[PDB]
Order: sequence, then C-alpha cells, then structure tokens
Amino acid sequence: GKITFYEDRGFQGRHYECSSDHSNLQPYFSRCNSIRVDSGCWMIYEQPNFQGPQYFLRRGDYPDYQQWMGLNDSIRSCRLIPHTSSHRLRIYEREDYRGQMVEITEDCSSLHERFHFSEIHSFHVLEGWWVLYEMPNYRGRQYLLRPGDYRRYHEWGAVDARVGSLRRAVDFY
Repeated sequence: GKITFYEDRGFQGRHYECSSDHSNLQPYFSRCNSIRVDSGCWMIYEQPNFQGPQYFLRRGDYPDYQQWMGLNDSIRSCRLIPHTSSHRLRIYEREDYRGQMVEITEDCSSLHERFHFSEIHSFHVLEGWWVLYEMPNYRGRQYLLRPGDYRRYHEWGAVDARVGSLRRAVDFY
C-alpha cells in the first residue's frame, strides 16, 4: 500500500508519503486537504489511534476532503485495510442475529430495499473487511467492519442505528 497526504487542496504544499498504519500522523502534517492513493485500500480517521469519524479511500485522486466525504482537513491516523481471499457476511432483521437473514458476498447499494425485510439491526462478518455506510449509494457516516460479530450497532462504533449500504474493501493484485 502507498498513500500520500497533502496540506493544501489540489495536491499542493507539504506532503507525506505513507506505506503502513500510523496511529498518530500529527508529527507529519497539521492539516490534510488532498490525498492521492497509489495502492491499497485505506481507512483514515479524525483522531489518533483510529478513533473518531472514519473514511474509506481507494486508489486515485482526492483533490479535496469532500472527495472522501470528510468533515474537515483534520486527519490524525490511517489504516491500510488488510487483504483477504474472500468476503462473506450475514445481514439480520433483528439484533443478536434474530429475525430474517440473508448471506451476501457482494456490495449492496441499498440495505433497506434489496431484501425481503426492510429492518436491519445486526451483522455477522464471516470473511473479509467491509465498510458500512449510513446512507444508500455509499454515503453518510462510515464504519469499518473486520471479521467478527456485530450483534447490535454499538458493536460497530455507531451512536446511531442508521444504515444504508455495504461495500467490500478490495484492491487489485
């Protein structure tokens, strides 16, 4: 993985090239207004130690923070999302894996419209890392999901229960 942060928009100003996880980016730049990702899938955060609002980045240009749907130019930590050989997850109508269920292996752009049940309250990530979005079409607040149990919203770090879309974190070979 390779990512480069720039202090000004349009890839201008002081910049820092990165190839691994950093729990504290403060020593490298005080503001981040544009990012260019050369390889790998990344999750950037507003606070150190991967805390606070999180954002997903793929290869390519992010000329402004609005490109990654950020709230401001304060990025203090980054995570290179691990690569897995596959992706698999179960979606449940009720908490604690109760109610109707569907097992998926591909992206879902609208959680409340694609299945036979519209209420969504728990997830079981069996394989691969995914990004859960608050709104449909991969927008709104984001929550990175690594393999594990998510019997209720508190488990994925949300203070809100609103969900809308789900995408697999995948990069080319």
